[PDB]
Amino acid sequence: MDQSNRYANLNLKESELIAGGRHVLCAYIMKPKAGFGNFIQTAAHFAAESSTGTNVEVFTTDDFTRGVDALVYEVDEANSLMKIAYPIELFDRNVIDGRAMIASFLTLTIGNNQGMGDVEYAKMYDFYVPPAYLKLFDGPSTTIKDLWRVLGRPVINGGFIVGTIIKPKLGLRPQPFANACYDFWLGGDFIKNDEPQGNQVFAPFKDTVRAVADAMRRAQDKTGEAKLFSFNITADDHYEMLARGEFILETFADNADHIAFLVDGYVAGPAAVTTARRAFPKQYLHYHRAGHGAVTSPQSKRGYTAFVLSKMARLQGASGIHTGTMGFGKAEGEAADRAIAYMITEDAADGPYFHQEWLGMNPTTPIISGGMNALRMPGFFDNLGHSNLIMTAGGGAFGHVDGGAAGAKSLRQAEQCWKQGADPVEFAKDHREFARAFESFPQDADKLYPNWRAK
Amino acid sequence: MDQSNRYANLNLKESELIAGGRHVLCAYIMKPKAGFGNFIQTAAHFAAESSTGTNVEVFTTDDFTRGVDALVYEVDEANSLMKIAYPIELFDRNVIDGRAMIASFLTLTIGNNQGMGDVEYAKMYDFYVPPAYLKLFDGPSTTIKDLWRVLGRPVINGGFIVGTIIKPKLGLRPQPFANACYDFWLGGDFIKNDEPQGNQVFAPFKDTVRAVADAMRRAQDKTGEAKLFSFNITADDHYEMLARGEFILETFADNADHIAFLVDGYVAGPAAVTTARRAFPKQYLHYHRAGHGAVTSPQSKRGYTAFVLSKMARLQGASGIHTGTMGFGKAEGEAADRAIAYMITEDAADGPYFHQEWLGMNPTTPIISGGMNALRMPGFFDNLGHSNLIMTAGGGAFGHVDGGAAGAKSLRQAEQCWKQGADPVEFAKDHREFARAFESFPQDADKLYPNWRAK
Amino acid sequence: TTIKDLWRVLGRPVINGGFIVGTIIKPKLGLRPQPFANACYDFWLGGDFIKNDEPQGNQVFAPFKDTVRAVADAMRRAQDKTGEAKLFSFNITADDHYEMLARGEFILETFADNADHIAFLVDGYVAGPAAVTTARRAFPKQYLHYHRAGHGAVTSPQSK
Ligand SMILES: O=C(O)[C@@](O)(COP(=O)(O)O)[C@H](O)[C@H](O)COP(=O)(O)O
Ligand SMILES: O=C(O)[C@@](O)(COP(=O)(O)O)[C@H](O)[C@H](O)COP(=O)(O)O
Ligand SMILES: [Mg+2]
Ligand SMILES: [Mg+2]
Ligand SMILES: [Mg+2]
Repeated sequence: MDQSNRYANLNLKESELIAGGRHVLCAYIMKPKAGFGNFIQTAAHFAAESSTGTNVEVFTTDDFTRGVDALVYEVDEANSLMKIAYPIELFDRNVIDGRAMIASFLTLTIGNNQGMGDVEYAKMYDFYVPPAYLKLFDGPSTTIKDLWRVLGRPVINGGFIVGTIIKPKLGLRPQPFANACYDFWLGGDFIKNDEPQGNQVFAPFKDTVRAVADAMRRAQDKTGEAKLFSFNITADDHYEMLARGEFILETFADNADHIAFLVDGYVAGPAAVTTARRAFPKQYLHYHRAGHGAVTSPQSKRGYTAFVLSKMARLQGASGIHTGTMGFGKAEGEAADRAIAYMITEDAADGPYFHQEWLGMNPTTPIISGGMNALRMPGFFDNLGHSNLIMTAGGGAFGHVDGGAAGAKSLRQAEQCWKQGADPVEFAKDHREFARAFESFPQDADKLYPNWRAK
Repeated sequence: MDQSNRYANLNLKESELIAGGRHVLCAYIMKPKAGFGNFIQTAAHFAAESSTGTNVEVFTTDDFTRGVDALVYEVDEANSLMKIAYPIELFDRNVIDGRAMIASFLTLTIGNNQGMGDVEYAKMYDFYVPPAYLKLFDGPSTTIKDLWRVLGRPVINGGFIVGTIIKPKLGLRPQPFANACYDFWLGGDFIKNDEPQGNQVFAPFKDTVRAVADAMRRAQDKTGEAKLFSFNITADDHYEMLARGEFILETFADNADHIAFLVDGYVAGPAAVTTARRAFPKQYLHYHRAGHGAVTSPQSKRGYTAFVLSKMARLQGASGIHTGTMGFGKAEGEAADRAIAYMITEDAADGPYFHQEWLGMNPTTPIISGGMNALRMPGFFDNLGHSNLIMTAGGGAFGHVDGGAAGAKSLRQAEQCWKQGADPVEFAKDHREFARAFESFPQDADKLYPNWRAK
Repeated sequence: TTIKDLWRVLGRPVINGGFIVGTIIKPKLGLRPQPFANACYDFWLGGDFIKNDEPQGNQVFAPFKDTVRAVADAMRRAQDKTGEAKLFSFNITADDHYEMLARGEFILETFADNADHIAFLVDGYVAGPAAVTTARRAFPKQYLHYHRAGHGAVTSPQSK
């Protein structure tokens, strides 16, 4: 069935659709499967399955329904581009508070359209949210300002937060775990749970939370500096997430504002993210995206990009989200991913297809992680342009030859080097912990700074 | 770094790992990216990033950690096959009730390993859950038996539940919506909300719920038969899901056991599914999988298959899940997908790589939906072998030329034809609503039953 | 929840899993927390299931939380010693619905990875159907053990 006359209107102007403020706009890279309809026919069926229709005519359709159809307004077949306009009335709203839900956005814009038999593939690269819909999202309640304030840093451009992940990923019992925390905190600021750490039989949650709280008090007494921890509170059960969060805040007591809550938002879903955002709005919500690579990888021609994932996370209310190392670490990622960081931190920014005004919605911190170490950091910051962020180096800190404290100091020193505009090899001559990161990761040192041993 | 000596043990026997009952097993189709390590080296790093390690050595590792490492125990590079054994102690458990969480299973087995820079792709095709871990999952609390009991059908092999989806997908205001419900219920059993229908500004939730309750009462009075509705209660906010569910049960009153709750489990996540399973265990939980195609499509070489998604949904507690049309409808799917239906309904079944014993865990109904209609149903049932399920046909019912009631009756008659072993064209001579489905979908009739017009 | 869920925990077939060997901790009242837990451990070296005697709860000489913790320790030690799963049925009966919840929630959290080895005992005849329903609806994944103390006042054939 050809539904192009109903679901396609290529005479609509994007600038008028934006100015109108009545439509969500999505841009997709799509390819029709061979043997079905042409590009516009396939894009029109895609619009129908993403708004008001199905694959056949139904006699219950009225003119009111036709008015809320999603419309294909722009195509570019040689570049596989399809842009659709979604009337904002289509999106579901809470009965309890009239607010928006990202689950409805996902259901319509990247839901059943991902299982179409006549489409080879379709992936969302950008979306535009107008003011009338944007303002109905939670947005972040806590930001990096609240971490800077706890550290005694300026709340405007407070700078780089030196972090790590406790490694091994799993296996440390409660006291060995808190001993590694204490060691890192002698030189660093922030520690996060590795994403799966929680209530394993060999490291029960309550025993680890108590041991970590004791290690925070001892490290603050020893250094005279505030320390931060991001606990994993992810669970299927909403009530388990509440039980974990409430226990941590009570246990940390006068250090309760030093606590961030980590949620595995991609695998547990938006429902888990919203549970922590709404139950604990005064605690920094750390969005961990484990599993995202199944769709965001450039190897995938389906689902949505990491740029789209990150933009949605700001609307959901993440205080920070992992944006990757932009090609400087161990994971998939490119230098151009710096545009993701600007979209989640600025009040106005450009996406690959759509500019976005955030109307004062709070920023989401880019959390940098994945095979980072002291040696790889100057190149990373040169590409991004600032260090007003959190960087967590698990292997980079606990793989440092002189220990966790020296590991932490090598990361502190690497950002000082970049901030001072110094040559890393020349800088290392007067900074031992940074110099010893060359001997800890010699394969990286040989690649990045060829004659480092002679100097 | 080569981690194959630690994370690979190809001398482990799969039959001994199963007999031991101490490991979750996962089977993946993986391809290393060119220029990094070979197959076993890449599989070992993949196991490290999915359990206890990272991409470099860390000095916090102890022998206790090494004992809980995930291990590559079987490879077949010619078929791109990788099998990993996960010690069950790795998986997170609830502090409140000691039960398992699928978010932890997902985080470890298909989490960060999907963003590996040295892997071209990796997709999970099957998993094995031993008794010690299986018994910690919720499993389904309500089944098709409970629906059959409300319908006055036998609770053992009660038969085919004639279903539809209200179409248009969005656009009907509350009374037109309830009028389409009433019309369908004059000849059918079950109606579900189309996945995005909820609380749109043009069809407020409470007005729609009240209008549908009135239509249920009127259809039951007119026909003398029980009628069922599956309402979408999906939301980001846990408290919105509760508010929707509580309002529906109170409104339906003496018809409250005729209500199923629909959750968009793939986009809202396991957290939303668990909210409905634990808050409303006496209401049939309908798992809608909109968006799954981004990873489950055979065009994707990442994430996991629809077989894996369905198997996880039974552990999560879905009373039913959409299993697709197995190549007989409009979506991607194949005849071999009948094995998904057997895995979720039987007490013992074979997956593509692992045999699974369910230890009396309740079955999950296969919900059949996606471009189905009366004409396509006999072929669908011939491939599956039974009709003890719910089939929903939106376009197939509301696209019937004589209306929703005739649409419903054509679906009822199509399964009666299959059950009687009759020839569909000969059967249509004595069954008008079924015969009129040929005239409603003539392109389908021409392909499936060539000289139908002459007879 | 049914006997299937107890058979599954014991490693028995879920269909016709057979006899569950049980006892009641005696004295009916009087054992302090550690003597109570010592009798649990001793029985579990040869048996499967233990239930609270119907009035045992939070007596001043055997506070509930101390007894629950001592029994959880005895369950862990008996399971380690025998290599077999052990079951306990705790009395959570109370006039106050919120007391029943407080008892049940504390037990599941304390037993942790052994939380599916727990049954909840309710004195359904004296506390009434309201107490039975509190346990059934609040803890549907825990075996609900209905104790009928007092029933004999009407059920006895001596009663007409
Ligand atoms: O488990 C890990 O691998 C990490 O803790 C990094 O540890 P290492 O520092 O030792 O590499 C992070 O979870 C990943 O960076 C997540 O990837 P991403 O940030 O892209 O979402
Ligand atoms: O919106 C739709 O497209 C449907 O209502 C089918 O309606 P029609 O009968 O008119 O086609 C279902 O949601 C899809 O089948 C879900 O996909 P799946 O079952 O594969 O999960
Ligand atoms: Mg991690
Ligand atoms: Mg639908
Ligand atoms: Mg007694």
